[PDB]
Amino acid sequence: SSVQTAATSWGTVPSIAVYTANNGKITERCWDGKGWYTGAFNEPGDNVSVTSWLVGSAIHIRVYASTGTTTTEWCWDGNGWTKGAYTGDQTAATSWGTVPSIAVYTANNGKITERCWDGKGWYTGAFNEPGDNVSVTSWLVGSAIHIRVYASTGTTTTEWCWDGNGWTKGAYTGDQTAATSWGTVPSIAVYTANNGKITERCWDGKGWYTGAFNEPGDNVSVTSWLVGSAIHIRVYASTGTTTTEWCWDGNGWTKGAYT
Ligand SMILES: CCN(CC)c1ccc2c(c1)Oc1cc(N(CC)CC)ccc1C2c1ccccc1C(=O)OCCOCCn1cc(CO[C@@H]2O[C@@H](C)[C@@H](O)[C@@H](O)[C@@H]2O)nn1
Ligand SMILES: CCN(CC)c1ccc2c(c1)Oc1cc(N(CC)CC)ccc1C2c1ccccc1C(=O)OCCOCCn1cc(CO[C@@H]2O[C@@H](C)[C@@H](O)[C@@H](O)[C@@H]2O)nn1
Ligand SMILES: CCN(CC)c1ccc2c(c1)Oc1cc(N(CC)CC)ccc1C2c1ccccc1C(=O)OCCOCCn1cc(CO[C@@H]2O[C@@H](C)[C@@H](O)[C@@H](O)[C@@H]2O)nn1
Repeated sequence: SSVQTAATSWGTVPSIAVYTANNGKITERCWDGKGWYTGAFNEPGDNVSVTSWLVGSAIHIRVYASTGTTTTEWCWDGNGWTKGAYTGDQTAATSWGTVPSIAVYTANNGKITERCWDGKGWYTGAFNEPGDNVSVTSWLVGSAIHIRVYASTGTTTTEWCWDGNGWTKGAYTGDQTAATSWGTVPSIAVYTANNGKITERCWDGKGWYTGAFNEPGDNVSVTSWLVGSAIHIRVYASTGTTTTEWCWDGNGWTKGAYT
């Protein structure tokens, strides 16, 4: 019943792009510092995930649009939207490096599996674990990636950790999740939409706890960015066809201009 969203951000402006799947069509809204507007992206799909990276100041966007079991990758490289080489379900994606490496996690029929890009083609990764819902975040430590995948069946969410030596279960404690991370520590915020309500758990480096965020919504996507050492987070909560943007900028959650 709800609409499904995915969101990505970049820069110290920042620019934001929000992709919304509604009745089988994905559309896009965009922020460049002074107001929202309708973006150029428009392609069919029932669920959506997104990641993006910068090479210098040039943004590259990848939108993963799922229908049935088929996911179609869409590519922004500064020159229109074009179909990617990637080959119902629900996806989560993350990327790192200037290469880039991509990893796309697909919840299909209760199992989550992984497809990876490393510059020379798509291949099936080692991640294979139960779940009805997936979200993902990652960070670099210099040049080594660390990945956390949040896998949900029922109301139970299991964190999976990749840290250079195989997957292991993390200590984090079908609902729908979204995740973001920042720093080298790192900090993590995970948001969960369950029975019409979105709540938040957070990692310091030292134990999980419940965050302050609590708003209605059957579907959540998030994005975040750093200005110096201050984190700025945007959470997009959807009920029916309405999406509200809540904003963390260091002092409580303010209502955003998103429409
Ligand atoms: C920093 C500047 N950038 C980055 C934007 C750049 C650099 C080099 C090229 C660039 C662009 O573009 C091309 C384009 C072509 N064409 C255009 C008609 C023919 C295909 C030819 C050479 C260059 C080349 C190129 C020139 C000389 C020698 C080699 C290449 C090359 O690697 O080649 C790059 C393309 O082919 C080989 C490597 N590659 C890159 C990709 C990108 O794939 C997409 O992006 C990935 C991240 C995934 O999402 C994937 O699923 C998706 O399809 N696929 N294959
Ligand atoms: C006091 C300031 N802090 C801040 C956390 C701190 C810093 C370093 C350590 C600290 C604590 O504790 C230990 C403890 C040990 N022991 C004795 C108790 C061995 C059993 C040994 C070395 C240090 C180390 C340590 C010492 C020297 C060199 C490295 C480390 C280290 O790797 O530190 C790594 C950071 O550990 C902090 C606590 N932590 C981190 C995690 C990682 O958790 C995973 O990853 C997270 C991102 C989440 O996804 C989480 O859900 C998931 O399970 N689990 N516990
Ligand atoms: C948080 C406290 N408030 C109340 C609105 C506030 C906020 C911003 C300013 C404020 C005061 O004062 C100034 C003053 C100056 N001057 C003149 C004296 C020079 C020193 C210059 C800038 C600011 C700005 C300013 C800073 C950054 C971006 C825009 C503005 C602005 O002028 O716009 C006012 C904010 O609302 C108008 C529209 N808007 C909103 C945003 C940020 O909003 C959020 O953040 C975005 C990233 C998106 O997520 C968006 O959907 C979400 O609503 N940026 N523009």
